[PDB]
Amino acid sequence: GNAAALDVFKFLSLQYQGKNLLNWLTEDSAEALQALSDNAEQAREWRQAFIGITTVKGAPASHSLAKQLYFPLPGSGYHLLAPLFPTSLVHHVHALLREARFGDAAKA
RNA sequence: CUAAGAAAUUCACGGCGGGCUUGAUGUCCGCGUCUACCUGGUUCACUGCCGUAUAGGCAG
Repeated sequence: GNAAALDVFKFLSLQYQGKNLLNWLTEDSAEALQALSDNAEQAREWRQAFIGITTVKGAPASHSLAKQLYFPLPGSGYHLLAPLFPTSLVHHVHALLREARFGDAAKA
């Protein structure tokens, strides 16, 4: 996003990822009436942000500086392959640091 | 039909003054190297044999 992605990201991250349901399959799993149970007519005008908080745009696109390539199919024409940069895999391999290069158990 | 396809790093400059590395020392002691072979393979142009053109007396 922009340079304003430090606070709202940590605010949005914790509620969806990290729930604590492991113990029971029967007890306190059939609950649906433990809400606040308020009225629906009182908050009509200024609660306009329930639906637009998630829905970003789609439109699958590439760019003219985006590294596109042709790959020959067996006995046939081509598929145009547009590779992307793996952020998560480079981040996982950036745990080349603490366990291997100059973490504590390695330098010991 | 290629992580495709593109690209000017550049200008200038004082490294420098001085200096005690010393002193001493047991390398010794022993020893069986042997047998055989063809350089009879192409391993520098050493003063006294009348003329490239197809031509002329080599008791080397």
